[PDB]
Amino acid sequence: SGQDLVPAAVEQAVPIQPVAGAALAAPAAGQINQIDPWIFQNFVQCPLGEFSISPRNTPGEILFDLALGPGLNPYLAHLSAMYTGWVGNMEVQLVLAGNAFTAGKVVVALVPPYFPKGSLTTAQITCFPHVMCDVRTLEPIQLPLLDVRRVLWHATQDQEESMRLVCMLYTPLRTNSPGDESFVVSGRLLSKPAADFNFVYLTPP
Amino acid sequence: AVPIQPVAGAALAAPAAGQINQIDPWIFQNFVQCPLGEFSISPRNTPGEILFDLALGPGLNPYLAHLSAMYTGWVGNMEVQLVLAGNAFTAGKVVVALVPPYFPKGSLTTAQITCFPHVMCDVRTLEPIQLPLLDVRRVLWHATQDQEESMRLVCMLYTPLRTNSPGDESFVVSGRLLSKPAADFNFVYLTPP
Amino acid sequence: AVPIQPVAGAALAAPAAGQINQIDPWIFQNFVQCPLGEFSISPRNTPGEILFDLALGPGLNPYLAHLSAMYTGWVGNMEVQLVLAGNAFTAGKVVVALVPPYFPKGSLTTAQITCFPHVMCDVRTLEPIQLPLLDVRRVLWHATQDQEESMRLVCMLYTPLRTNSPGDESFVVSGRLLSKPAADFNFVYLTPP
Amino acid sequence: AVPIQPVAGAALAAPAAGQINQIDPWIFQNFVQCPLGEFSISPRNTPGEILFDLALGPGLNPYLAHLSAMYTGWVGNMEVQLVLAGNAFTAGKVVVALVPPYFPKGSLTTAQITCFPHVMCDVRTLEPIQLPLLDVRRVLWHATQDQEESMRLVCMLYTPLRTNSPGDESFVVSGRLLSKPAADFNFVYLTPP
Amino acid sequence: SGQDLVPAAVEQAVPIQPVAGAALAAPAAGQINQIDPWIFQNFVQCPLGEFSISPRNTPGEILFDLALGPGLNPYLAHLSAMYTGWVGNMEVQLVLAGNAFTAGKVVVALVPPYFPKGSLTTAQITCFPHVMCDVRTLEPIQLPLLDVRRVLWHATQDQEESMRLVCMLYTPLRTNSPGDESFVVSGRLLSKPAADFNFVYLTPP
Repeated sequence: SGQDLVPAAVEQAVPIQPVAGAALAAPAAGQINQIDPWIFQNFVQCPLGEFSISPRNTPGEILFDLALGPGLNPYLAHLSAMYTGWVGNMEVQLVLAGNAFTAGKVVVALVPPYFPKGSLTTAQITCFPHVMCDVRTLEPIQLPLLDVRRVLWHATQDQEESMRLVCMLYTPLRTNSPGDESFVVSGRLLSKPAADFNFVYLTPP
Repeated sequence: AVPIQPVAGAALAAPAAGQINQIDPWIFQNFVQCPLGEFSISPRNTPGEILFDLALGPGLNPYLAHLSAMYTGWVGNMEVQLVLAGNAFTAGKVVVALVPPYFPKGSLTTAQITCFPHVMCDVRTLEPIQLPLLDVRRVLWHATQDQEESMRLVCMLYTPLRTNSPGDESFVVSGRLLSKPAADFNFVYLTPP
Repeated sequence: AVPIQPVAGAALAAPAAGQINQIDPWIFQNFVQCPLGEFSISPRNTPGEILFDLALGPGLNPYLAHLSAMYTGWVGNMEVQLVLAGNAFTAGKVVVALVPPYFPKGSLTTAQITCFPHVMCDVRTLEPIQLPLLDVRRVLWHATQDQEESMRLVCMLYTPLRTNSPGDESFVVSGRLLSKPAADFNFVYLTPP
Repeated sequence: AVPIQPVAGAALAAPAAGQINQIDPWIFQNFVQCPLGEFSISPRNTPGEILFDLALGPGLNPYLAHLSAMYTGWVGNMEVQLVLAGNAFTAGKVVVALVPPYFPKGSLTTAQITCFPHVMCDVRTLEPIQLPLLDVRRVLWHATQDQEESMRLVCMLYTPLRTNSPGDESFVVSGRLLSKPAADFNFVYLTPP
Repeated sequence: SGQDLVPAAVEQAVPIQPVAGAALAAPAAGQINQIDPWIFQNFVQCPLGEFSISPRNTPGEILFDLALGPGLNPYLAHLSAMYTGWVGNMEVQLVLAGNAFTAGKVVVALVPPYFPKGSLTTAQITCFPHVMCDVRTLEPIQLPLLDVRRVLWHATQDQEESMRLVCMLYTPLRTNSPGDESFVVSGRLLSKPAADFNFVYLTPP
């Protein structure tokens, strides 16, 4: 177990203040709905939480872009068939455990609602609350994805403007290996609801 | 004394916004002129003329409109004042109303403009008339890159102008509208322009 | 520990400016990327390559460049950090120098770049390298609508890269430069854009 | 820290069993190798390979399997540890899951193996990984001469191996699984073999 | 940032006792001359402070040999045009930051005045106050170069016998890399005046 990596993926400060979850949507919903408490314990992989970084990728290549919601959890995506509504923050891990020979850096940003989708150049991704992380960090980089909004809750009809989470490839991936091989790093993505996630109204699945 | 409650500014958006950004404190110290916030009454105008009508937002200010390019949202009240240039021998009255952020559009007669929370100011008043522009809304905060319906300020000719004129000109009375952000104007989220 | 005294920010402009305007406090909390503040070293580069050179001002920031459209002047220090992407088997050193706001232009050899107040950082260092960008000047404050000479940050290849590469690519080491305003960055005078 | 409650061992069988028989105390002091508890990863393996899958019982131990010939039943947890032989330059991750004693059979993708109470261990970890094998059940005690469904330990390739190899061999990483009875393993009833 | 190098380049004891600098030359000079105090702060590169070690070098190859004086500083070499005289010690750094695969050792000696110049075999370089340092040491090895003399000061006419600083290649440079490449280490040399450096008499440049 060599420690020539960068395990310096400790909790960094992201310039964002805490956000209310289910406390505001309680007096406008119609009933008391809580979800299973063992769901909040373990990090599980997103339904779209696998990607890879090849050395044939140029800086600016969006590794993943995903909106906050129940589509980031296999347990929440199954429960979101019975409800019409959700509020709360979620917590995401980032498993970039590349080989001891690679080199490179990705930057995970926190894009607000109502930002125009699409290009999102690499010069304008550091303008958001971001986390700049290497591709060798052993421990899974935890980071919060918050529910910034201007309504009381979101319907489970994906057309709502929700906060995104963009992962640009800030610098190109290179390998320093003595011969013939350039390792491809396979990144995974785990998530779990924060303490204030909750669904709103019971409807037939 | 207009019959309206105070409306919460950043106290309602704060639990949901991710940032709440302050404005330069030297901006609240100046009155700037609103676009399309100018008019003039000639003694040919019959009572009922809508002299102006303009909506609440960051587009009422040269500085706020420029700053709204970095931020995602905004909440807050504004503070408008009205100047009129008329001497001591004029006679005529103007009603300024605060139209809620719905009640879409139509012909408003004088019998109807006095049914809003309003201020009925004469035309020979010396000091600029101050009044608030309140942020009534149904959402937590507004979005800067989306013009949605907000409270409007409306001006009506209530009592027609009665003055003299030598032979020229018709002696119009000019009116201008200035504004500045109230104490609890805030933006929301730093984004790239 | 670079050998330079602290330089006064708004404490020198204040008696002469008419306003001293503050910036959003959420702006000092983020590092944004400077234009042209990126480079890469290939093992083909011989020591002496100027990797970048960029001047102090409000044009080092997407937000500051946008805000400088309302204001007349600016004073203050900046705070830059340097990120490098290299593993534990690389070898090579880079010197970052602080060039005074004169000393115009020419070829700078390595024997000369170490004669400035500088930081000599290796290439396998993990944490981003922090350093200040000081506002040395001869006037009380600078003007936003006039680019005059300010202190520059210069990057030089001091010791050449010594690494491996399988057959492709040449394993360049990438470098990026981020910045944010220091504690005493200020604008001066509210003007219309 | 796996998200499971502790499960009662002999405290649940005791009111109904006729005897509760202890095991040699020198048996809990040793880790013995489970049959079929061995595997190897080659860089040709794509993520999703079930490296092993084995059930809880007295058949995980050379001594327990021999002692179960005298006794009628058994209850208790086990204690397994996992050894992996890989150096400091490897890269790849393995998830070990605790499958409940139903949920019969099928193809388990990686998106599904992380939904169990699990441990996600890297491949360059030095010390043997310890974890429990809990006795979840619906009956008071199990019968030694009847193989019924118990909790299973499952191993999956989560992130594929990324290493080097000179020309031979393919540098597989070997993995072995050892086990020993926990504190509350018990048999039930002395019968003739 | 791997730490399989030898950062063991901490301050070693060299068998030499402290030496007077400008305190003896003060009552025989003619005036009060002090040099700028910011010069004493930063280490800058010598006018002859670059060399390289190739694996095609045999033990005994003199990497550099330089005498103590104002020729070890770009700031002092410029000031030494106005003065006729100098006394004091100086401090030298040694930037040998080779790759994690090399191997070898150099030995920096402190040769006194009046030693016959030239050959200086490798068997007779450990006979002096020496520092034996590896070629992987990260932190720049600091070491003093003192003003041992038998006069009160030295003229800035280089014919004076001053104390030298020899760098032999004690062991040959090798590389342990898996294939085809032998890295060449590029050594640098920085220096700065000690607390007792001073010039003597003002003359036209």
